[PDB]
Amino acid sequence: GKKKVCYYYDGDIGNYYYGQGHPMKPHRIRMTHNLLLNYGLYRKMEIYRPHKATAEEMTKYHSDEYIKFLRSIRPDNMSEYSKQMQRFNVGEDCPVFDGLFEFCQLSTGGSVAGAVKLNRQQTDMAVNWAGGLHHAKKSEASGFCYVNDIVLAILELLKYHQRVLYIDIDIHHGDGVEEAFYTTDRVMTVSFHKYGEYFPGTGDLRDIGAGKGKYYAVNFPMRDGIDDESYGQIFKPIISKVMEMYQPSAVVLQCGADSLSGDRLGCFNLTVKGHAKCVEVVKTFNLPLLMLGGGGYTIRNVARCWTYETAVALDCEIPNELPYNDYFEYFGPDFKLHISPSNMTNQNTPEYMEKIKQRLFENLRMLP
Ligand SMILES: CCN1CCC2(CC1)C[C@@H]2C(=O)N[C@@H](CCCCCC(O)(O)CC)c1ncc(-c2cc3ccccc3nc2OC)[nH]1
Ligand SMILES: [Ca+2]
Ligand SMILES: [Ca+2]
Ligand SMILES: [Zn+2]
Repeated sequence: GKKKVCYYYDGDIGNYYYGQGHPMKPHRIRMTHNLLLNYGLYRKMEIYRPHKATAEEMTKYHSDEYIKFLRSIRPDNMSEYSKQMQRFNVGEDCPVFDGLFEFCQLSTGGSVAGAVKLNRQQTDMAVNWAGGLHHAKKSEASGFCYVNDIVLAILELLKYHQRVLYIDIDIHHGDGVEEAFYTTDRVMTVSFHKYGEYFPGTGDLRDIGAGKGKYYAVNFPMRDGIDDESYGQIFKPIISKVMEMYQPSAVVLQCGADSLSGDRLGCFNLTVKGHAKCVEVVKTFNLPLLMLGGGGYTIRNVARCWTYETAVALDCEIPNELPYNDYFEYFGPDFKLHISPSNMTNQNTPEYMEKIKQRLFENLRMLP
């Protein structure tokens, strides 16, 4: 039936700025919030302001030296940290910006707070659109990500859950999360992503885990132009098989919106309905679920996507006509919620999709 949804948001999140020209725009989190408020979706959710996660909470995964660096570095003292910036991959993709550490604290605080709420059985779903920063590593920033809020939230869920399933629908491979749990069977990581001449370069079909983690990492490599029809016919069968074999007791779903048609950095062709069908499929299993953000670089479409996915979490139907809102002009020329796919060629032939699905099913047969 209908579930209790807790949503985490800090009104300051939209003010963090990665710098002129940088595609990562935290303002998209504020556009999402404002749109979902104007649709009246606040009447049905418990809205919480995340605490600022401490350096200590972050060191449950990250190294002490890396977190000390993130808490110390600022644009005014950068010149004194040239050595550490190289060591921790702070540069063009992961710049130093005013309030960087506070941004990490809010992104992380929402994911960890959501995981605690799920552990206490005080909610069915917890949503943190400011989270999902899946590339961050133990001692290195990567791909616009500094602190891996996902890994920290999963470690929190592991306090009460024997098996946690992580699903990632961002266009980029979820490498930081896969690496963190690569040698354990207590987390199964499943990533659907563009593979081939594309960041971060990992996530081959043949990367299946190591040691006790062998068969607990699943990668579905895709080519440009995947559409709703194609994605939908592999997502539900793969997730249904993973559910059957792995029997997780909690799920974390990274909802990166850069897999939508028209994304500034992505090359896929999903609509908001096609992307949200993944949330519908996962929600159907009736397991404690943490829904997180991630990529998404055409910000009007990110706000549409995450607003519609919050309505899906709530089992609330919302009209296609957008309500007036603080960013109404960003949604022209149509002012509608749903988007149309482009005419781009889908390079993922139906035979390729079936063949990769079959190779993943062979690996899933290897689970106990
Ligand atoms: C130009 C910097 N250069 C660095 C070296 C490089 C090439 C790009 C090898 C690495 C790379 O390909 N990085 C990826 C990370 C992608 C991370 C996705 C994150 C998520 O999964 O969605 C989770 C949240 C990359 N692609 C696009 C950019 C990019 C960075 C910029 C920074 C400042 C200004 C403009 C910029 N414009 C950009 O695009 C137009 N970066
Ligand atoms: Ca992915
Ligand atoms: Ca694993
Ligand atoms: Zn991405």
